Amino acid sequence: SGFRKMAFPSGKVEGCMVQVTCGTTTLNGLWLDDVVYCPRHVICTSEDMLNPNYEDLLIRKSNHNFLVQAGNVQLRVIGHSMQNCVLKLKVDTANPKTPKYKFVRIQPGQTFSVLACYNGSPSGVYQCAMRPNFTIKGSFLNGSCGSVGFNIDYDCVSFCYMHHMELPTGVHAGTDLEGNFYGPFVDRQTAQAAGTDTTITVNVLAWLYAAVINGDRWFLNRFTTTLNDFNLVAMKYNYEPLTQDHVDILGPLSAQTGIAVLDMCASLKELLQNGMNGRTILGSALLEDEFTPFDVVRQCSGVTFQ
Amino acid sequence: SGFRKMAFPSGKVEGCMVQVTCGTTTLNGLWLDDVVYCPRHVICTSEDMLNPNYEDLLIRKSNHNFLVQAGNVQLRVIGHSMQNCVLKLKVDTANPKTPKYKFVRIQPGQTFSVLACYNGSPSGVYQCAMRPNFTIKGSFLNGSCGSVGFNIDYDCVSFCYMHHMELPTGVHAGTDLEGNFYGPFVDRQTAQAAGTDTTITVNVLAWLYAAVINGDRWFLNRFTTTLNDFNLVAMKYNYEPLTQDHVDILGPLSAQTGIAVLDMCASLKELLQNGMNGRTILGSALLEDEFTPFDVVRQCSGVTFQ
Ligand SMILES: [Cl-]
Repeated sequence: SGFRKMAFPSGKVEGCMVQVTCGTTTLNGLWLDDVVYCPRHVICTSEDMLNPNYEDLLIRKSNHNFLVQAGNVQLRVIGHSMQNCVLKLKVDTANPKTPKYKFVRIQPGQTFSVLACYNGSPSGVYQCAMRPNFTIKGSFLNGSCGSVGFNIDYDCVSFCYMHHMELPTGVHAGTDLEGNFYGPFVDRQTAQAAGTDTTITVNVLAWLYAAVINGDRWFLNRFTTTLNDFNLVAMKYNYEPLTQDHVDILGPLSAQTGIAVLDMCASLKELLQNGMNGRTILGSALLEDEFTPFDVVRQCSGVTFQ
Repeated sequence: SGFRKMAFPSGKVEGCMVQVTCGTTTLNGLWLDDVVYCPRHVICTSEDMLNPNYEDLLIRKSNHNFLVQAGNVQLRVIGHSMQNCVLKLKVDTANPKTPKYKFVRIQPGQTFSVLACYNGSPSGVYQCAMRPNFTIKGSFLNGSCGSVGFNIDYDCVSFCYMHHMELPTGVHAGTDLEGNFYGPFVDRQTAQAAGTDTTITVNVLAWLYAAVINGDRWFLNRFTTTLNDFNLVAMKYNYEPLTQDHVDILGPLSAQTGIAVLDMCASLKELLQNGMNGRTILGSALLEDEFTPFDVVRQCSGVTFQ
């Protein structure tokens, strides 16, 4: 029993984390096959970051200007190339501890595990969510840049995120592994507006099914609701609108608990309108939106990776 | 910036997790040097668990009755021995991926990372705390037993906990690596009483310093308090009594934020007496007691392991 916020195991990602230094600037990079990926702002000074021209800045650098060190071994750089906002540094040796892997661009609402790294060595791991406004609420100090977010299926590491920058608001932003930003953000140090955030409705529901499965059931109501009615309430509490695809995805959980989705939607609406009234759910006094329906399922059936 | 509930990296522990099977019963074991550690209830049937005599049950088994498989490779067992509630199975091969390590018996209040495993392969990792009544609030399904909790300092893995059983109350219990239970619990399937729990005062304070460090400051008050006065309030809200050792441990945080401990104790007392009043702190509507003062420090200075 029990319900925790769990991350994937970090073994396979740990053996790919290298330290990249170019001039003074040092940040983390990801060594797969014979290539190293890092944020392209490793060629900038603190001053450059105000308004960089990345083309012109790169024209100055040569292969020997990029130092890459894995533990104690030093890689030698043979080529270098710029794809969107990441740099791809070709090296002479292929990584012996390279796992099977893909690169994937996720959607808002999806969750993933972040391995937090300073100077190419690992600090810690945590689970988190791509918000609806494409930010994330991390824990990232100076030097953290180039830490990666990933998922594990079976034995295949799916890299979804690379950390680039902190916003003035205290929140985080970044790219996929081909160098494209999630959201409107750019790698210039200027004031940038994240839109209004919303709560991820489909995930709050997933978490309610987890509470029932674990024995916490006080929020269950006699009443019931329709989709369109439920969505009118949601909207005024800045919740994400619920579609049929979302109901469909909640099916397995509705079956094993025998509580129809719309009956759960009615339970939620009351919580929105009356608050929790000083009770708790899975030990939280707020409504948690950072487990997907696949997360809850996996946590409850105990899937395992290898 | 940011503050997450973070676990240590799991790489080094993952390469020690084996599957132990004895008769029908399969559970997880830990392969270091030439020895495998597992829960001694791997020699029990579901029926035995009601009132087992572990001596007599073991006298029946021989080396060849214990099957140990790491991935695809099979170990051969040369000896077997029972120390308190764990079994030590001597094998012919030493583990090539054995990290430097110790075994440590922690104290209530300490935190640690759990690697959750079914059938010798890893599922996920999370941070948690030894409660004052020596239980823990995990996420553990059937088959989980023999999962380990650990800390990492520098490059040295310190194993502190092995999972044995779930209590009827929905909470978890277990042993150190020499086989001694934390708390009053025994490995018999019977009803067992955990005492009254308390909130870990020193840790709530640590977490308040983390909120100030991150910019959340509304709970700061003009007032102030004494130790003895603060402890009279605490007690009636079932908080752990604060000693001078606890103040001493909070020193570094008091310095860098320039808020004296007793001033923080006064802030807390008001929260106890007036609630949070529908505000949040680091995004929580409750008072969090699962970061130590060493945790917060480490998270805020970005220490790293290697
Ligand atoms: Cl909460």
